[PDB]
Amino acid sequence: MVLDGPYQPVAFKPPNDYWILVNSNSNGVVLEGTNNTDVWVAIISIEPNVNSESRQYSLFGVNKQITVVNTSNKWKFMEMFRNNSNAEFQHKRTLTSSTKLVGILKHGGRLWTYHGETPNATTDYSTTSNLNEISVTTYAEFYIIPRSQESKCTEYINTGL
Repeated sequence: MVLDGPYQPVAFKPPNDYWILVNSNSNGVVLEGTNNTDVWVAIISIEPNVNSESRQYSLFGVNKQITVVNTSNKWKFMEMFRNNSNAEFQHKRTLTSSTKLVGILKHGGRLWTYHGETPNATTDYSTTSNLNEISVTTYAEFYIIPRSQESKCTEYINTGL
């Protein structure tokens, strides 16, 4: 395998057609992304064996209380989303993972993430009218993988580095 990185946590405007593959370790905000017009996405990490409860998270500089549950032996990554700066976030998608790897991609007018349960997690999208202005802040080391090698990214998501 050949893998581009690791890059340190930073705020940046990812180029189109590169997966950002974040190697998360601790249980808070893994990454968040916004164009400040119609996309706000944040992926939050919950450790295994967590009964339903409220937890605090800083999303885009504002503190939010979010109810979480994870009675799995895997880690759970909740994809929180809103398309309007005045709305509250919604739990849009879930990725349940034993590898603790998370991805985000700008491509084809859409924003892509992984969801499902490893080893069978697959990509899904959010729409936007302003893809290019989406910048991403990662809170852990990450790699970049061209979209032409997405099958490898998917493999990493599902079975690890």
